[PDB]
Amino acid sequence: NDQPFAWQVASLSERYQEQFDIGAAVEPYQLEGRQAQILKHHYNSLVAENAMKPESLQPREGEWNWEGADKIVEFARKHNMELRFHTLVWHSQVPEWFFIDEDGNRMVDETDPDKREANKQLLLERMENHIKTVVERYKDDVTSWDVVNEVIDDGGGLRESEWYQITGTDYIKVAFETARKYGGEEAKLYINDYNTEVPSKRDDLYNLVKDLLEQGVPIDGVGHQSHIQIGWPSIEDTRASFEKFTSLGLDNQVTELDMSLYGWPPTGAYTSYDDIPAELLQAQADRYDQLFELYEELAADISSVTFWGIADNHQWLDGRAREYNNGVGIDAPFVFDHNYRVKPAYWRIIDLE
Ligand SMILES: [Ca+2]
Repeated sequence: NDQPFAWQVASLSERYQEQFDIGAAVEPYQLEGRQAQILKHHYNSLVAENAMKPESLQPREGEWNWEGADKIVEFARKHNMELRFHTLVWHSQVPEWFFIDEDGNRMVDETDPDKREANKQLLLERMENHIKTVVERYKDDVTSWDVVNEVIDDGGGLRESEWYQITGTDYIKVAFETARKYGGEEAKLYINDYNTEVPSKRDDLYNLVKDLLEQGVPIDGVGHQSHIQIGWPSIEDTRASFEKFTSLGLDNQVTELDMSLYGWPPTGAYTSYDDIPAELLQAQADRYDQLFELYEELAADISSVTFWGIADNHQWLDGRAREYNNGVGIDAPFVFDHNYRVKPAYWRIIDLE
């Protein structure tokens, strides 16, 4: 017999009901058919893969695009699901209008110090109003806010995005302050990043959050994107990362979990699914077994575990595979395959501890 479909097997969220919520990143067109069936049965938390990015919501000043985001919000509400917000501030694909001064010129080019100070206040003003408008619309349904995303540099220190070039660290402080102001004391505010398991980047995130917390900035938790691989990162470095942020009184959430079949870069990717050798899917299952064993071990310190997709037929790792294999290649990062059939990894995370 073939592996059963995802809608034919025991629920993931139910299995982790006493541990932490189980979430999925979705697009609005996934809220129908088999994917909607899978979400209802297996997940109790949602995040928008793309519909609530800054570029999606306010592509130009005062021009709001709520409809895709509102769908996702309604779906969460009417199925009693938690809802993460991705994301309030992010260097990736930020609408260019944010960093254009009053005359139409680029703030990053400005050389006069007094004018650079004016541009900083203008940008912080635009950021505050973006946050205030979105938080005021969605605070009733959002249960975790990714306030800023990917502000640490892989090379060490802070990422020198336009946000940092123009405002220093002030965009981060003002972002959390504004989300707290309009979200209320009950809003849960997160800083999200990837490779939080790499000790040097972990330590830079820790020292940023520690300094900001000492200055009264309201940060409730750390989001660990957890874009991981079969062989990397180690269970030990993941454990050490969660422990370090818990020691500051912060919550931990796994926010964008997916496990590539390949290393970094994903060279040698398979071209079709049926070419993936069984041994490799089983290596993925063994890795997921260990990872979710660690999550349950640390469950008191993790509120939510979200996968960056539902099933292997829609995910961003395919594009990365093609990038490094001359425009051909697929990946298979989830516990439900491209046909929605359970994978070995599903069986290794549904079973009892
Ligand atoms: Ca297991």
